[PDB]
This record gives sequence, C-alpha cells and structure tokens, in this order.
Amino acid sequence: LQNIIYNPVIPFVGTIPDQLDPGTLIVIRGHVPSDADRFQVDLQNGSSVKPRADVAFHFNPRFKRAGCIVCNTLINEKWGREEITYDTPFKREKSFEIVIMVLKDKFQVAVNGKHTLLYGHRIGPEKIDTLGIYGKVNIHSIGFSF
Ligand SMILES: OC[C@H]1O[C@@H](O[C@H]2[C@H](O)[C@@H](O)[C@@H](O)O[C@@H]2CO)[C@H](O)[C@@H](O)[C@H]1O
Repeated sequence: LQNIIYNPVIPFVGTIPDQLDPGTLIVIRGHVPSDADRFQVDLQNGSSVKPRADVAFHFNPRFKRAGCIVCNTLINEKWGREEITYDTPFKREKSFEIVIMVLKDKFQVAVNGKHTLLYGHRIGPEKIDTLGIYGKVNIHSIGFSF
C-alpha cells in the first residue's frame, strides 16, 4: 500500500495521489463509534464547498434500526437515484476495513474480507481526484494501491 494516511482528523478532505485507473484500491480501516448514526466515504471531483464538489461515488453507511448502506452520486448539487444495500456488515462499536476497487465500468466494494456491493460509474472515474470522509467515524488508516 502506497501514500498511507494515518489517523486523519474527520472531516478528512485529501487529494488522491494518482488517477483511479482500473484495478486501483482505496483501503480504509476504522471503527464506528457507539453514538454513530452515519458516516460517508465520498469520491469527489475537487474539494469545492460552494458550489459543492460533485461526488462521483457516495458510500454512506447508516445505523438507524437494522441499518443499511446508501450509495449515490452528487452532480450539480443534486442527488440521483439511491442504491441501497441492506445486508450491512457495519455495526456501532465494531471495527471495519473497506476496500474500494475501481474497475472500468463500476466500483467493486468489499467490507471485512467479504464482497458487499457494486456501483456502476455515473461520472467517469477519471474525474475523481479527491477523497472525503465525513460524519461519525474513527479512521485509523487510508491506503492506496495503483
Ligand atoms: O442519497 C444520499 C443522500 O441522502 C440524503 O438523504 C435523503 C434520504 O436518504 C432519502 O431517504 C430522502 O428522503 O431524501 C433525503 C434528501 O435527499 C442525505 O441528506 C445526504 O447526505 C446523502 O446521504
């Protein structure tokens, strides 16, 4: 793993150190705190706050009731169709590893050593240069393989 970021402060907004070509991994190890209702990993085009940077890939675990993962894309400050994965491995007070693998046509995401979901590209992954992590989460490490 390359360009590892250790224990970043959340909210984190970092420049991804290379283009996300097919086969690239983003690996994120962390922990959901006991009072967490949600957090998010956003692959974004730039880091503008107003107007809000486009989010190619919004990966948003949610913990209310039985919980779920919501995926979407933000284009021109509008959210598109939500893709909700209900078989969620995330739990409050548990550790996790997320591996996002960028393929040509989709993202392939594995959580805790197990395939979790797919997400077809809506914005070309070549437009992504920024990783954002927000909400209630404790991130121990961010690693990249190009
Ligand atoms: O799709 C991701 C965004 O959802 C926004 O919340 C949605 C909510 O999930 C949906 O059920 C509906 O009622 O409308 C809300 C507004 O679009 C969150 O506010 C945003 O942060 C993203 O997670």
